[PDB]
Amino acid sequence: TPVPFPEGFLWGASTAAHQIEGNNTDSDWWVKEHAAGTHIAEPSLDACDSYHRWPEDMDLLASLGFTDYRFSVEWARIEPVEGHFSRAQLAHYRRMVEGAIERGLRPMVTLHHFTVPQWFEARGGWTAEGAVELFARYVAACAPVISEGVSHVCTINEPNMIAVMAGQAKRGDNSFPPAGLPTPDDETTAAVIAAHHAAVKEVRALDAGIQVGWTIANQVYQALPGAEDVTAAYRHPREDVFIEAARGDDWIGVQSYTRTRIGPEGPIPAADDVERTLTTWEYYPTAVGEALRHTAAVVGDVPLIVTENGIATADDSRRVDYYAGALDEVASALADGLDIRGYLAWSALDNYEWGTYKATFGLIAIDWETFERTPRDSAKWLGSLGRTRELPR
Amino acid sequence: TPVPFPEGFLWGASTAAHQIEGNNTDSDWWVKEHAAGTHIAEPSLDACDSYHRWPEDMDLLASLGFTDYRFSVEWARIEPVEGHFSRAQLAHYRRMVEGAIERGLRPMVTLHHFTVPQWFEARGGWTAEGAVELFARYVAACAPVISEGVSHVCTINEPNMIAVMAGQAKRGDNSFPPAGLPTPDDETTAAVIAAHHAAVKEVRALDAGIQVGWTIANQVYQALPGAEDVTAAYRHPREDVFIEAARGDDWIGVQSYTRTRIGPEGPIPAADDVERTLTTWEYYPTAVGEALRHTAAVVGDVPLIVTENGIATADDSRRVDYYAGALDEVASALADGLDIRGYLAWSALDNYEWGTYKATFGLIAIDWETFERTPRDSAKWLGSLGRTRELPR
Amino acid sequence: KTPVPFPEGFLWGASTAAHQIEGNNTDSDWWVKEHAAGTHIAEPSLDACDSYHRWPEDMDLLASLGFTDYRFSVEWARIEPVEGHFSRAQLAHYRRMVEGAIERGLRPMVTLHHFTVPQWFEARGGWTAEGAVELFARYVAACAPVISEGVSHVCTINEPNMIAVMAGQAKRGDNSFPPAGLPTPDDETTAAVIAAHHAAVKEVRALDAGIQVGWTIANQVYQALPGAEDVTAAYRHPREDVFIEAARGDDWIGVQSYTRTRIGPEGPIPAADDVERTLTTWEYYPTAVGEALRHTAAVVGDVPLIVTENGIATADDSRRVDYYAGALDEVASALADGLDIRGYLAWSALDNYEWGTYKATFGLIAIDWETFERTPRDSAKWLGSLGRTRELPRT
Amino acid sequence: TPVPFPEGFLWGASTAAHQIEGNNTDSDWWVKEHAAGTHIAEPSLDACDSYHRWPEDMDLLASLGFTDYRFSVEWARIEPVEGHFSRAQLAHYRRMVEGAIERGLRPMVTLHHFTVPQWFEARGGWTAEGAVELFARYVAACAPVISEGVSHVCTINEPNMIAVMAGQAKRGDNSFPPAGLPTPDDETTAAVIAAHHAAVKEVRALDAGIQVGWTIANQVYQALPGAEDVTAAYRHPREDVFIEAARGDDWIGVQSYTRTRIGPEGPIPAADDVERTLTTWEYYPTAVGEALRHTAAVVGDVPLIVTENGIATADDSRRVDYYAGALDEVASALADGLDIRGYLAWSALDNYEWGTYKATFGLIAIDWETFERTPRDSAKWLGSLGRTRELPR
Repeated sequence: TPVPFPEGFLWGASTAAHQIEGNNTDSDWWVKEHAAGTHIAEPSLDACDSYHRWPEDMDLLASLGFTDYRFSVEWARIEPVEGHFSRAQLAHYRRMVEGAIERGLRPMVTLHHFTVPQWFEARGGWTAEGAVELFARYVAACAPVISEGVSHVCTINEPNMIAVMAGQAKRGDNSFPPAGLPTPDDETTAAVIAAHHAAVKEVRALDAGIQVGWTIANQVYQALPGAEDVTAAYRHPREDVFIEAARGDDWIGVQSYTRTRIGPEGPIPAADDVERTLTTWEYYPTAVGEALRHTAAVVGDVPLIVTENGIATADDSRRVDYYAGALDEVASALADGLDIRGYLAWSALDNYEWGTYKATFGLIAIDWETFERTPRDSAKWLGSLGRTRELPR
Repeated sequence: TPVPFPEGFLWGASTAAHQIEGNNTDSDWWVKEHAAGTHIAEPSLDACDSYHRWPEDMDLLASLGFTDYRFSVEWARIEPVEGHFSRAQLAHYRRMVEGAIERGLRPMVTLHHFTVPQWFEARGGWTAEGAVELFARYVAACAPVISEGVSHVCTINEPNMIAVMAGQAKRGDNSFPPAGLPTPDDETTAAVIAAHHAAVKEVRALDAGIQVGWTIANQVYQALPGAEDVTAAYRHPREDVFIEAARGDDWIGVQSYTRTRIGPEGPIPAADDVERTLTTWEYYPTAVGEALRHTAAVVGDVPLIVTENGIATADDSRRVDYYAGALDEVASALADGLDIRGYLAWSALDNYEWGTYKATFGLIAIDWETFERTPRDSAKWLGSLGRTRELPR
Repeated sequence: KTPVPFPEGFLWGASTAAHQIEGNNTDSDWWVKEHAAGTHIAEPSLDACDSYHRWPEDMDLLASLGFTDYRFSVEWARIEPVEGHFSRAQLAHYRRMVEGAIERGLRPMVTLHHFTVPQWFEARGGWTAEGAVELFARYVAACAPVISEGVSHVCTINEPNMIAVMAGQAKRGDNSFPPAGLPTPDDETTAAVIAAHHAAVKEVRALDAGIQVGWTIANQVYQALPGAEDVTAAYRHPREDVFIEAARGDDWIGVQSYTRTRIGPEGPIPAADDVERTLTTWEYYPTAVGEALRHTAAVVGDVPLIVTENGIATADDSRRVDYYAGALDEVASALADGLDIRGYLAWSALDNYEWGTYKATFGLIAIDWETFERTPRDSAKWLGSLGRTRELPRT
Repeated sequence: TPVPFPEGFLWGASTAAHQIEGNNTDSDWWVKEHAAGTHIAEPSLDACDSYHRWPEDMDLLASLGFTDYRFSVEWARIEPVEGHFSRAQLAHYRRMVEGAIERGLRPMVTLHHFTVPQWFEARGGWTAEGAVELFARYVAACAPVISEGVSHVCTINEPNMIAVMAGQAKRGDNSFPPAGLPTPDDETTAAVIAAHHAAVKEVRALDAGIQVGWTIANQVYQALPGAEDVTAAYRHPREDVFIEAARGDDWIGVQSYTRTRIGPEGPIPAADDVERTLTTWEYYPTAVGEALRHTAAVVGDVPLIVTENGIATADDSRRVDYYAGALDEVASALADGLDIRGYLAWSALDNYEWGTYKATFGLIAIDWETFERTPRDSAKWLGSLGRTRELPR
């Protein structure tokens, strides 16, 4: 019962600058990774050295059959000191865009994927006076990167996760609960939404036909029989508000991995009678189905794109299983008339999982010493669908 | 008239790692003890070798009839070099906890007892940038030793004494005034309070029903006529600020030994003819009464536990006398309605009295050559009360 | 069981607030709200009791009845009617109140702020606006000529918990109110008023006049049903205890109690439909102030307690007498149990503007709104006589 | 009576930029003057418009007979945004120096007189990281102003008063004590001392033979019989520590107005009957005598200069009486053999007395609407002593 690709359907994989590039030394995370008494288990250092080796990254994706590549461009590099924009680094990321096209890949550009200039953190971050303007200026500075060749732009990746973390930080909490998300910070929530809209305007004003939106950390919260009031009140600040703020955008990004069931007390963890991943989440291939359908409901008309979807595992056979279940759900969604314009697996490479390298999400394996890529069986199969243009069940 | 133990009343004795374990060679005190021009009379060296012979200590306490044992776990061993946590040492302290439970002792764990890793000192200590974050990280790292079987946790022992000592260090005074305490350092005070809160957050984050607070060096300052105001002023930075900061904790530790009279001109030395202990302090069995009662007034409803209380003497009969007066005051407070939930004698063993072995506080005598334990009559009496569950008068 | 004598120097009197009695407080936020397009405020304040002119009569009557103390407030809206333009005229007016209280044998307790703010202070964004704390501290400093001499007790901010609770409603734009309990307090306003209070305490103590400073709490007497005490304490903490906690280094603290509210697992439980009520819709509960005093003492430590407000809205002064009889029994009980209580002040001396209505009559002294005639009720004459007796009766 | 001037003795008057220039709109004080809830009674606004009218100031000082003029150079103007030095404002202050020289006045230049750039305040002020370097760079930037024609430079005016006020600002105390000064902030103390030493280095590095030092707010603290120790303890953090730091300097400035008696309970207000000035201080002409002598004792052989000395009155008659007492003390100090190299009256002009224009200190009266100068009788007498060169008694 298999579903063809819609015309021009995005098909590829996704990375983030800090997680693959290496030597991202003017970021907030580079400081946090080496700061006194950091809980960050291991520092980022060289990651995959995609700063040098993105040509190979792209060659490999194109070779495999993928037609699209979602990558981030780093503010910390472009504005390493407040108000001193690097034309060098702008040209660097411009060549990434050109190089994608040159290699038969459509480049989707994320402008912000968590990390910030250290000076931006030191000011007071998203919450400080002027933060929206500073981000708006960064986005305008990226004009030469994105003015020609890019069809889709993400402004801010997972603003809901920024807000949740902004909550932890303001409370001095260092641990994230068994199930569910820390109570988001309302002031951060407002800030990123304003920054987002500011950015959308700056992108649209280039008059380049760019489709601009942002991406959601979809949690797939599930109400137990009589906990809908709780499930709803728990979900809105942590996801829906961010979907609501996107109702005017050209597209919206769906990012899905697992689920979390809510009962009368609140979110409930999985039991030991449920298989886990290397991130300790529940193995749940069909998460992207509910993430999509729920996103459509809130967002309305706006086209949907799965910008992240995958699994942390050492067993690639099990990864293939996850994607078969996920692509089955994407197929079912399209059939039921959801307007979904692409699919991008997380991740193209094994990468820095924000503190550890043991959680391997990659379609492509990385030797951390040599920086040699090695495509897994998963990558060859998903790649081939780029040519087959048909989702299995 | 004798007072029954409340249900679940703690009854046992107390030790600190540096004072009993021996070969704590990565602590700041080990370095101090052997540094050029050290004023420390005796080094700790092997102490009681409780690093090896904690099963012996515990077999004795249980056998005597005590149901509780407060001991400390040593940061200097757990993190002997910055950022390098020893799983071996974490397992060592876990087995201590498992060992107490096996032998029918409820373990109360101190996470910090004066000593620090030498690297933490060399860095600049408690007032250095990152100190709080370093401590909270240490505390988080102790998760596997305390997350099961431990009902009480002390974050920081006698922070007031750390702040007082930090004042001496800062001024470069190796002396000590004839009565009272040196002026506390304000910056250290802030630091250890911040560290405590941070640590309490981490221990509660384990979600293991752990009752956490810290312990106070109660000075029992007594205002003579004319000095009601001077005592309040003298006392506040030396004692009360630390009690105030505990007002949101699950319990608070009362630690009492002697008293200091205060006149209009400040603290008065104990009179020439008073009976003294081997620490040169005044003999005063009823100290703990005023300590409990003062702590209750300031802390409010937070449950009180006597975590240290005893006497340095070679005359065990006088120790029996000291404890007779102490337990009378404890019984008296319980009868007056104070919420006291434990009594822990200092010390289970004769131990390194921070520069000398001559000041013998032990319920159990230690041959420094052979490491033989010998329970004193005091221990036979006190321990039996764990069975009778009655405080005499 | 046995009557309890007043501690020496025990405050015995009644309380008012400037906006509720003075009339023509036309530069306050409340004057504007009372006359604003689409206002939900039932009736405006207008002339109220005209105590702006007739405070000499108010004070004469209180001294005549036997009371020894009078708590009134001093109005920021008048003192600073335009930002940074301090009225020496209005400072003199309020100084004449203080002096005049002493000349009539009353000890004046002064409230510096009682809910109402200058309109411009609302206009610039209120308590959570940048500079709000600095504005308040400057106003307190400007009141020095009022409280320099003759004043032993000063209240900085009346019921800061209520300001904080009401801030939540304005934020969320609810003109409504729950059947029981209070709206979730605004955290931002909470921190602002706490900061404002400490800065205010500093300014008053800086006068070096030996003034006893503090503030007053809207005590709610939240009683946990035998079910869940954890829900109660969690509910109570931001609505009450945090403000008491913040007063632990003050010279005194005011207890302001009227009724009780029961709490179950779900939340605050409204009083049953067959239980006795007052004109504010509250449950009749004479003994609230007993629990209010006790919970405050437990939290605030050794800070002295003053009941700065205690009363009932009713048209039946006989029932007012029964309320106070129950209340005075509890104050008596608390003193015998050894709580450090240094005063008792009833709400209110006069019938007054109950923040939107003149119907809810709390007064010991009745007011004719047209003539401004004062008529002491029997409650006033009874309570007043204890000022000479110096002794609390029992039930 | 009359005593001759030493050779090359400074004889003039003193001003500070914020106090006379007007429109000093990038200073901390300008923001403070108009901030919400500012306790500053009236704002500075135009002051004496000495920004435009310093030629007239200097013309009058000259024609009156004075031979020296101490004025300040303003950091807020010279670096109105961090890192952006105004050549225009540097050229402005160069012309003041050259203006003094044309008119036969020897300029003493004060590099800092309380006011800072607003950005320096927003940054965290004197205790913030990098404060010393920021100040040192400013002093270096002042080189073209002072590298020629200037014999005496003052780095920082009254650093004790800076430390004292930082004490207030740290605590949130808006009210001065009835007598004495509030507890100085020890971090500010250390920062200003360090910034001073850096500045001295920068100024001597010009190798233009500049005599460089700083000025002290002399309190003339006086021991009541038996309170000579409480006085000592009170005085050291408030004054002496700053004199102790100037022992390597080329000169030190004595700034004296009144005295404060200290008894066993600390400083006490002057009596209710004793004469006062318009600043509320006790009328005390001889203050400068004790300030000189105390300063000489603590500082050593460093030459002294009276950089400020005056009275706030509406009665110039009384100003004359004040200076007769003061100059008598100065001559008594000389004949006792103190190394005194100058006398500079405060102030040349009526000026902004840090929150009020009522407190008239000037030798020359100022109309605040027309900016008319009018030399008072005090000005004519004092000025004439620059010609005769006899210190009266």
